Amino acid sequence: VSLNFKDPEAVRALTCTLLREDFGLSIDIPLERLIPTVPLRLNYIHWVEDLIGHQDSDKSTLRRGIDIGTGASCIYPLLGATLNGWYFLATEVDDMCFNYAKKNVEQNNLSDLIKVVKVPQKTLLMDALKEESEIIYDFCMCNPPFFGITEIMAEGGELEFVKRIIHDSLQLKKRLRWYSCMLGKKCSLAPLKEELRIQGVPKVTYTEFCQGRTMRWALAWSFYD
Ligand SMILES: Nc1ncnc2c1ncn2[C@@H]1O[C@H](CSCC[C@H](N)C(=O)O)[C@@H](O)[C@H]1O
Repeated sequence: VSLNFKDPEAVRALTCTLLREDFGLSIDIPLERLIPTVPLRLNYIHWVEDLIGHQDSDKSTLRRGIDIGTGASCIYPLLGATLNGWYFLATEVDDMCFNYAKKNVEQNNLSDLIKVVKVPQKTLLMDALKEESEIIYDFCMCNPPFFGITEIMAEGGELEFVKRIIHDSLQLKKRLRWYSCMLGKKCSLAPLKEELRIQGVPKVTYTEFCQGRTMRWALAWSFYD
């Protein structure tokens, strides 16, 4: 395995070795798809913890969340379910990621806590949660996809993705307690904040995740007063 951390073979080896050593999670992921890095994925898991609230022992419940675009790694549910005993609905549109995510759930014996679903690509939350009338989800989380010489247009597409989540949230309302998404540039934040302000979303928060050279923002919102 390469010693140079610019090489994806080295990043993948480090991520997979970290997950085994610290958590006892063994994952298999293809170099064809985004290789998650663990420290940033953990920051977000902990931020979800802060958002959904600490429970006294007498009102402990199974926490339930939705990870939109779960990846080949199925990283956020594996971590959420392993650290915290959270249940996840985890969605994917990509066949290769779906196959891999399922395999990673099974191989870490977590099929009881994580349900991986392949949705259709024009769908987001509303189709996955349609005629759910029995429980309220505590959260959704999302690390969004980036959809000539200038696909930094790809990076800009994160805005339209989040707006779709905002769109679904406006109909689902209190069916989930906290909607959230990680953002790739701090200049995605101001327009999204203004979009929630003008739709009258009552509760909005945000935070920073820093891993050395790399900086991410996450935004979250709720229709609960
Ligand atoms: N409408 C949609 N519903 C569910 N997943 C989607 C989607 N649109 C794109 N995706 C998936 O979202 C993923 C974003 S990349 C994030 C992967 C993983 N959560 C991680 O943090 O490493 C991709 O695998 C892409 O296939």
